[PDB]
Amino acid sequence: YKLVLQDHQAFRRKNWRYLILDEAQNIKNFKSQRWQSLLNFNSQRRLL
DNA sequence: CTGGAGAATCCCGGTGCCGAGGCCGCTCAATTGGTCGTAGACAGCTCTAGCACCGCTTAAACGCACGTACGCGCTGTCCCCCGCGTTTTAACCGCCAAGGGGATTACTCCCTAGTCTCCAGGCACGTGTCACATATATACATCCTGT
Repeated sequence: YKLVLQDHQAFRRKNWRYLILDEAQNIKNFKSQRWQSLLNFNSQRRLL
């Protein structure tokens, strides 16, 4: 997260098949800049 | 002066993010219509500067000549910033309480301030002198001359 948060420009425009997030508690709230950064990530399937 | 690498740009096509534009709906602020004292414009009148000289005086600008001193280039070499790689660190998070701190809106109200008088005293103007600058008698005062 300390990385994808600010490099989302390169990852957002990608055709991910499975999106996996370990320790999803970092996305506990939608006011933390990660929930937003990771929300619109183009992916087919999502796993928390 | 080329190669020969080697990074750096930099085309160029791609793709969502989000500001730019547009549309809707009221509010308010510019228009309309009309009345009403000024602003200032314009037509004189005055007389103050502004301009235009002219002469005499001489400071000053000026050209020249003539060094010296400062300017520029050169040189040497020697410090202190540049380039770049590593360790450090501060700047971003995210967290976890529970509520206010303060611009913003609004309504009475009421002191303060405009407006508009009439005055009269205090400050622009005319005039009286006094401090500094100016130009001239003067009582000796230094060469010149009869003697």
